[PDB]
Amino acid sequence: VSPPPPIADEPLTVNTGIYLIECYSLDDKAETFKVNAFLSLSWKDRRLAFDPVRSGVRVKTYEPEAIWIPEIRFVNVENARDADVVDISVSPDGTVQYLERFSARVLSPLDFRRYPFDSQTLHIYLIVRSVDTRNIVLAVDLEKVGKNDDVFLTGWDIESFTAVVKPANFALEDRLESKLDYQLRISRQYFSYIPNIILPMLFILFISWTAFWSTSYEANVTLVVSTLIAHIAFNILVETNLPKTPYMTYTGAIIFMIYLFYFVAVIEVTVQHYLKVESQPARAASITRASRIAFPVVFLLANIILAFLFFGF
Amino acid sequence: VSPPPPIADEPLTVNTGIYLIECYSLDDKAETFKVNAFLSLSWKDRRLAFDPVRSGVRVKTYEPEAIWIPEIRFVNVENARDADVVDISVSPDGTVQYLERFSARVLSPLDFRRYPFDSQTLHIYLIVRSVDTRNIVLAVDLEKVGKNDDVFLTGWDIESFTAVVKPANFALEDRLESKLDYQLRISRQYFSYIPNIILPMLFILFISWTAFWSTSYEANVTLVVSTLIAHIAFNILVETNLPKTPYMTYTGAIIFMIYLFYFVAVIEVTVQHYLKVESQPARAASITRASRIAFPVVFLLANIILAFLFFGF
Amino acid sequence: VSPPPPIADEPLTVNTGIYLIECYSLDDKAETFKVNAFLSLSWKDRRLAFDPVRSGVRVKTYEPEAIWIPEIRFVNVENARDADVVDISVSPDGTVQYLERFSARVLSPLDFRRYPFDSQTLHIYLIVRSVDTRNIVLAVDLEKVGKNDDVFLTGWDIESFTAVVKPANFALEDRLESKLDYQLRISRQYFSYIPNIILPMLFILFISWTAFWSTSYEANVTLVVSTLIAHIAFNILVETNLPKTPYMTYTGAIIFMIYLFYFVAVIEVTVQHYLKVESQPARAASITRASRIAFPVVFLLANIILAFLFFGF
Amino acid sequence: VSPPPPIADEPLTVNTGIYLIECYSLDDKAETFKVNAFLSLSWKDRRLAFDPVRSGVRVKTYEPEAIWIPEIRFVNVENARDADVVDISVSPDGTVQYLERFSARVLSPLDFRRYPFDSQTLHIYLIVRSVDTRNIVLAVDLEKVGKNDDVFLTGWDIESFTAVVKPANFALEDRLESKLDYQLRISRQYFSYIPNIILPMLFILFISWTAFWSTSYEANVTLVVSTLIAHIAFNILVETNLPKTPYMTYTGAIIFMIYLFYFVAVIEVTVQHYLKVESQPARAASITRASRIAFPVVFLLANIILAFLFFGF
Amino acid sequence: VSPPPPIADEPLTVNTGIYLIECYSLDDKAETFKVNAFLSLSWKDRRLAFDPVRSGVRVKTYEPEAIWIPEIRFVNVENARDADVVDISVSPDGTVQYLERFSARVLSPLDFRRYPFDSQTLHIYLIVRSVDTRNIVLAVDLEKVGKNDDVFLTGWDIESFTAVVKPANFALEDRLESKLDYQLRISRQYFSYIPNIILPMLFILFISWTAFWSTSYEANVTLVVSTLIAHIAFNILVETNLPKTPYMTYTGAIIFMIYLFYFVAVIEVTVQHYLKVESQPARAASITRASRIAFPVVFLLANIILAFLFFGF
Repeated sequence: VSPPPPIADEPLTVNTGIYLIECYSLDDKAETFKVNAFLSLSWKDRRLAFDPVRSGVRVKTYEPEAIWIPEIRFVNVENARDADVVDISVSPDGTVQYLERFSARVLSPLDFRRYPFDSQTLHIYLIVRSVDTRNIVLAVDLEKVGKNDDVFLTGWDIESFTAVVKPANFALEDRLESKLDYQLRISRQYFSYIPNIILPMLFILFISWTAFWSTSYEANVTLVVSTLIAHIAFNILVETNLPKTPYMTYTGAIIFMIYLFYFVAVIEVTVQHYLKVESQPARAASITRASRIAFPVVFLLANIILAFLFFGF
Repeated sequence: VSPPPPIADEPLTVNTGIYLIECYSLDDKAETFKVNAFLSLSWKDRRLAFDPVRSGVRVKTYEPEAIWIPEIRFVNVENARDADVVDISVSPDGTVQYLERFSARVLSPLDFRRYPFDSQTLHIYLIVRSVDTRNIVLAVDLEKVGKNDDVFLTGWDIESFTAVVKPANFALEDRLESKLDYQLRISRQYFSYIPNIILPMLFILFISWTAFWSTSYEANVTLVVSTLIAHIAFNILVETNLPKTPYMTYTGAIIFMIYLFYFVAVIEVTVQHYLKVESQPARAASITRASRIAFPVVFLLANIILAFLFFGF
Repeated sequence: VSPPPPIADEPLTVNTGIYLIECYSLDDKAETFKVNAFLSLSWKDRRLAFDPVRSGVRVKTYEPEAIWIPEIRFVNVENARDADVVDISVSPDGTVQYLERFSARVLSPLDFRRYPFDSQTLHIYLIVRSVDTRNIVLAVDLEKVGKNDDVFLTGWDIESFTAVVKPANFALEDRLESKLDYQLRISRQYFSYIPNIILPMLFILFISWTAFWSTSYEANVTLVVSTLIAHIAFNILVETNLPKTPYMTYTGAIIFMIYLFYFVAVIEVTVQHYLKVESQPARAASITRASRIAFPVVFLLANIILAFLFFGF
Repeated sequence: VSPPPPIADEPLTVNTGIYLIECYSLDDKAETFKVNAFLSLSWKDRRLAFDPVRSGVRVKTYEPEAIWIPEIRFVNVENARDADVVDISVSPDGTVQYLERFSARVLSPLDFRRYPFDSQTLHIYLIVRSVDTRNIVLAVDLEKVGKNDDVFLTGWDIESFTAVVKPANFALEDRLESKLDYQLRISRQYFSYIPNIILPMLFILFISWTAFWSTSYEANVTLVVSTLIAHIAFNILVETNLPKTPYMTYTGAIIFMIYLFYFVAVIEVTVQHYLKVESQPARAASITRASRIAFPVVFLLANIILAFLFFGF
Repeated sequence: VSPPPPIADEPLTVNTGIYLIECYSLDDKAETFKVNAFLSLSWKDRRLAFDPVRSGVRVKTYEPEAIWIPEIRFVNVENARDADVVDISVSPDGTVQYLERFSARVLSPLDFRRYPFDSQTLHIYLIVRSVDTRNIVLAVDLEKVGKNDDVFLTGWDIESFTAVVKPANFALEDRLESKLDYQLRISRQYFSYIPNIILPMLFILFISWTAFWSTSYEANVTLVVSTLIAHIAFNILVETNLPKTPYMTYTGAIIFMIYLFYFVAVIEVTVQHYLKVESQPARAASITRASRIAFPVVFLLANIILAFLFFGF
């Protein structure tokens, strides 16, 4: 139970990789998801006398966990990973293929700035426990990293898992911490939201806009205010799906725009009624005719501007 | 505590089966349910010297857990199953009937594509721990698999449990993993939903449709918009029972159809009022008479089309 | 730590009883409640040499838990009961009075078919661990079963605890399992629900019924539809108290009846307006006068029929 | 590890007291709160040879937990208290001052019968573990009981903690159980509820009452029914703060009174409209003038009666 | 495992400091947040013979946890901190640099008196375990206290962590307890709340205020009451973001002011209608013209007064 002696006086290259098995239950509210995968490391200790016999009659040698194993810890996870050791084998004067089955509650933030069509990346970092004087450096093994076993999570389509970048950070000016980064690139399927969150609100707004084709003040007032109440009720209904973040959101500005449009519609209706009362029917009709075309065009232009602001640039 | 020597050089056939005892609390939101059942395996080790005495005076021999027992693990469950060993007996040069009482929080997905009348299947897979060189293959024992002990869960009617299929999958190109599949086929009782989720919404829509039999613009506007608000409030009320999935749902399209019908009704009322104002009473009456028959017929045809789309084909 | 030898070759009669101490927190949604009580068994082993000295100078002998104690397990509970041994004493060639203080989360179903005035029964079953060949049969000791220590739970009034029935069931055609049943008969106090769930809804319906004493179509429409919206809002407000079950409920049919009455009222108002427009004032007045008396009488008759259906028969 | 011999043949007086340190998070819904305090017992064993040396050179003697310590258990708490032993010292032929730091989730019921201005008392009972034949009786030590260390909990003002009563109860006719009662007397601060739960509802009711100063039937109907809907919505809004109990509540009857007032207002408006239609303007005006004064006076009288009923008597 | 002998007869100065690493998930409702940081103490024991060899060939000496380590406990946290020892080294006749990686659920109250623009301070206290007679006094080490490693939490901007004050409190008149205070000064970003909680309510109120520019009593009543209902619905919608405290809140008085304004608007509309009915059109017009200017000016003045009350003074 000791690190191999530094005869070469060089850090041991503990190559590692993760083969995803089954991931599910991505909770947006808690920013948590489950991960089940393989952990395959290939740390080599030839000078530790870990059976470097060089005997062909005893190839594929098997050893228990009595020898020291480089401990790997996940910074993201808040609980200890349930480890299940599978294979502990070393070749004659070769490397050790030590595999494990693990499940953990890995933590990762989310970016709800493009909520209907967002493209978050899922992060997993791991660290090594540097003990004694033998430096331990983590490398990337491209052979045993991937997810090609038909894994799926509802609402998303996986596209990449082999980012395998190594952003060696710093902490209290420490010597070295590799902190291998495993990026799980995912995208959201948006077809279930168009007829659920967007179209019902647009229909309510369009129902509101019909007040310009009438001349009854009571009917216009009832239409507009009851439509506003219906919009508030729908916003209450779809509160769970909508995200609540302390920053601006693309889906969080359309609602404010809708409120502004309701206020402007109320002001326009009141102005029309006042002008009609003050005996200016020609001016009232001109204002109504102008508004009929001004409202939807302004709405479309503002939506285009907001899309170009949040997306694109 | 060693696997039996492979004198025959063949994998040991560990026959197994599950006798359901009590299952309850199927939570649709978390896709979890409780299972209490028997686990009866019949693994045979004649060459392991596990009392193959062939003595009639000592039949029905009893042994403790000192001998090795093939460990069986459930991939679905997220926690260790509470095991209660009952019988450990071997016949002279026979097999071992090792029974257990277990309770676990087995996980399984659900398909909310036909929510009022869905027919989900409940999955349970188990795996064996291949140790040393003696291959372990899992088989199906039809004698001790079933649920015929008057087990019930509220809202469902069980119909089948003996699917006992063996879909041997692959993981990292491993040698063999039987992964026996235990399918619990269930169906939902829908009579408690017709007078709770469907009829109250249809009644609200029918109340909305009565606006075509009136000529008061203010009354029509109040009727339609307040009916829309009532529909939104009812949707809020029945949110818990309705499922929220990232895919299309049969019960998730009727609501969108209802919103579309409300929008079309508002447009029709506005058109009628505008035509009446513009001194076209004959055209207004013709439009109203046409709409009176066009609305329910179109609704019925669209419902039939949606039913033929989601169900049937 | 061995069962007493079957010198008489008869099963040992382990008499037992439960003296309730403090029960509280009956959660209807989770169908769970806390129970704190005494467990007093009187299993006798005279031939086990468990101090059958027959010495008057050493009466009321005290022994530790070194001797075997018949393990008692509760099938209902999902967790191990926190056991606190109090007295372990045997009389000379007598029985052992082994008492314990236990608290457990015992599970039991509920019948929400008469929710305002329901009379559920609370079930507790226990089983014995049959070991070796000495058969163990559970009996009922009427001396130490009861709750006469001023125990109360909010909202209910206890009436019986000494049902002490023994419904010996079967499981995989086993030899014997006594499975003593302890029925806790309780009833619900309904005076806090009449002015909270029933009267506010009846008042809303009565407010709706006043539309028949008016001739303004706009006023009638506003009254009826806004009353329907208020009823929906109240149903949302009292959702937590109301039960959600996959079967028919007495309180679950009155709501459907109320929706039907709202729909019929809307139809009647529309018919009256149409007849008045079509120049049939006498027929409109006759219809209104008939409806004024027909509505409450039909409502009362339907309520009586529903009461006779759910209750009584 | 044995109780002191009863040379005097008298029960040992284990004086005890609790010095509150920090209490917080009183959850009304779960009836739970956190308590951190000191536990100082002064049980004396002179005849147990627990260092009764009577040597002045070794005063303030220190001993470890090797000697037996009378176990103290809290019936209210559902979990074991995290104990932190601080001082274990005995004077020469004196007593033992054994102090501890403990934190527990102590349970206690609440009385929501005067919710805005309630004065609940917070209960803590403790019991002793009577072992062997040496009787253990719990007493009260007024020296080390109190809370004078500037402890506060939000929304309440503590007024008393030294009730230190000893209601020795009975359980299965046991010999003796002191069951010391520690009453924490608290009161609620009500100034944050007057402008949050009471005044907004009174304002809504007053808005409703303005219908008597108008003659438009449609306006009166809209006013009253929309005000009722607003009241229901506010009740939904303040549901969390309001308590839900299976008994009558002072704040639970004002709401029913408000519903009754809404119903009576609707009836009065309908009666006025019917009388005006039936050509009785003088009677309609007289009824309106009478109601204008009858409504607020009756409301005030009923509120006074309800206050005198729930409070006072 | 003994404290160093007090040869100097002076308390040992155990200097300590916390270097923040990663803090996140500040839950306002539960007043909890996660903290991951370094714990670096520099307690010195030269007279304890903890390798005071004064040998230059063995500088940077390494020792295991066999020697006693001063236990540090956090009063705020409700759970034991997960400790990970990193470095245990002593210089020849020097001090011990004992570092640890810890994560804990530290508790701290919040002041929701300026909720949109609040400036809470986050508190962390630690205590030492005084054992034997060697007094232990906690000091502050400014070298290893800070957060300069690019740590961020959503919605807040950290500004200070090195308060490192030492408010030595008292408990039962104890000798000494340093109770070092670590203040984490944070501020809230308010730009995400202006277009989400404030502007939508101001727009609703402004929509309400348009009733003064009309003469239709029915239209005015519908406008005002439906606007009030919409305001209640919005308050329900934004309930989660708003804080619920038993004391007055800046955001908790604006709502009451809005309710008062709605009530006054209803009263004004009723007064105008009554005066118009009683044939006083000049007085009605004068009242309307006065109110048009009186309402917004009074609202602005009251808002300024409330701001000067809660903020500033």
